[PDB]
Amino acid sequence: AQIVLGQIGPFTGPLAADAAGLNQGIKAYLAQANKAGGIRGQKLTLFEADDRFSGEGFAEQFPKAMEKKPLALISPMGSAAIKRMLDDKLLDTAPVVVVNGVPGAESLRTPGHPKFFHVRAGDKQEIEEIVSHAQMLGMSKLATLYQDLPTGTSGMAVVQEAVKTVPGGKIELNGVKSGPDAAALAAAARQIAALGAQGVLVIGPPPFIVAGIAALRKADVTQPLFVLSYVSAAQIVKVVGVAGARGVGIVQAFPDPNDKMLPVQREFQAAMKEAFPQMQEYTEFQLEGYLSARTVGEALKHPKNTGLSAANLAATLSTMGEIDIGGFHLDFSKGNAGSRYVNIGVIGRDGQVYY
Repeated sequence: AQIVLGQIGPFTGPLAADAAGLNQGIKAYLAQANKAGGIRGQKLTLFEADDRFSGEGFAEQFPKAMEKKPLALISPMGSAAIKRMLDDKLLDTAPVVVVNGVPGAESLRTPGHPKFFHVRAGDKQEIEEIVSHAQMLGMSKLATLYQDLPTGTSGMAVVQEAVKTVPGGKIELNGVKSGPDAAALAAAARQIAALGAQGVLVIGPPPFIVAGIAALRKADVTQPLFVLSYVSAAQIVKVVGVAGARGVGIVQAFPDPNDKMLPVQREFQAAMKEAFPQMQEYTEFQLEGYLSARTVGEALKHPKNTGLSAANLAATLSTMGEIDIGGFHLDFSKGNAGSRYVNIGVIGRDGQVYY
């Protein structure tokens, strides 16, 4: 017998590279887990299904995935997909747990679903942290560039609430909505350039963040730009160079995938060398996939756990209390959001992220 896990992800379309990154991290953990004898006498296996970055694609793949009797679906990715999962109430009678979701939009997390567990900190806490940070940089005027998508609008509403309740005092906030196309972004960037803002938040799916940064730099917005946990510094440098990337702050939901400070960083890196030896550098999505899968592994191996069903897994996640995964802590005792870790990195003049 085997322990089946599933990943439904946007493997084709504009998030293909990031979905591949999550998948790499998940496989890296599973291989490490299997080398260590799997769990309770059983090997871990992963099946994959492509939702094509659409709600329709997710709706189509979900029952096909459920036919394989997975214990867990690991880190679905895509606003439309997760929204469809919640709107269609797919989880209400499905014997499965969903571990992690990207993005951590407040609208997907609240109310969320009792079978839907979150490993990354939410967009709301990341945005509150960004607004606090902006104040410590002496900023009194902030602009936000956001994609015209439900989760983007959710982000924008969160920014508005964060700014009106930051304890340092009044910040003037302007929010500029944009379509995802190059022409729309150039126009949005020109508007932002005219505002005299001291910093700019960019909110949206990963390709929108990269495109938005490039558009802002091209519009001569040289001010600090801030982004949430959805892009790597490498992706930013690829497009705008070290010149354009320096000064971008990235809010991280996990320890840096390329630093070696914590046991979990070293274990992740060891798992990646084994599974993908050609890889010279890692991303946050690889680490997210690794930690999402490892959360399932640690719950199933936990002394409290008594079996290998979805019900066992859910029972254990909610009752095991705080666990320490090599320095990264998770606790689902108080609710389904397991992490409050948020750490802002800034891309330095040398192209490296500093914390």
